Amino acid sequence: EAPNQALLRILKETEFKKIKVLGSGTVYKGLWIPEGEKVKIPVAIKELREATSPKANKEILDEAYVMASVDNPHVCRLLGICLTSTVQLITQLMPFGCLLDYVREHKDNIGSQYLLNWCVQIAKGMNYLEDRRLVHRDLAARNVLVKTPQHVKITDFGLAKLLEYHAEGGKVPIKWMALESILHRIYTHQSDVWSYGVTVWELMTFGSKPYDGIPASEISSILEKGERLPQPPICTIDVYMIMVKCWMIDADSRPKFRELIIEFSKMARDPQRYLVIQGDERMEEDMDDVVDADEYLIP
Ligand SMILES: */C=C\C(=O)Nc1ccccn1
Repeated sequence: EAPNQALLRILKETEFKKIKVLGSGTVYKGLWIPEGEKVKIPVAIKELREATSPKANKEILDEAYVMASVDNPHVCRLLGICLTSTVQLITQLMPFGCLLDYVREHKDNIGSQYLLNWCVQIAKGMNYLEDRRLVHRDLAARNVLVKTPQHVKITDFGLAKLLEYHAEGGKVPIKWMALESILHRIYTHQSDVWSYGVTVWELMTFGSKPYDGIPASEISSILEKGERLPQPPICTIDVYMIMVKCWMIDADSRPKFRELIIEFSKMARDPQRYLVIQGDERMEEDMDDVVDADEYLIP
């Protein structure tokens, strides 16, 4: 194995203004102003529910380890941590929130070019995690964030593992998981391919809930019997046949992210041929030195 020469950047609490809450685990939107640099970087800041929980701190630093270890345009990178009473994670602000909330809010304005372009960008992000021997284990629309409508990134490395992997319980999302994941707590790049299939299905159904109202104890059995999620209305058989390939029992019979990139990107060249949508053709404070995390490099 190669050595992980990732830099973990420690930040002074004075270097960022929390600006607003985004969630409650609690998450703030903020500005980061690196020491005498004359730039302001919109950031997301996360800290613990209870400061002095040793179990909680092990968790967030594991998240930090992984996020420090990734540099790809379709993956969230750690900017730094702050070692206050409550440890603060600092990442790139994704202003438009999670892609699940986004498809739901904007279903009447989302066209095929966007949907297929997302499918590609997620396939690229996941393919990069695979290059880096990394297994996400919690890929879902809820865990893909929207920097712009044209640009999404994979997030929430809370469950992510460097290198099969054999786990041991914990509240885990059954409806996104490969069969071999539910049965034998096995996880691979190919089990992430399954979750990718469910993620694409989330998008193509404009955020609808998989196996809606079916309790998760049943799921194992249903999939054994041969059942899968339905063809979404907008989906040509071309797009749906791709999703179905992600839900094969033989993990190695499933497609590879590098292939999914290729297949979705061919379809993105002629989007109205692959996704049929009603009327598809139709579809900040006083801060001067602001710069997106993506243009802010340090050696
Ligand atoms: C891409 C880093 C990231 O996860 N940012 C983030 C998280 C939550 C809300 C907004 N932005």
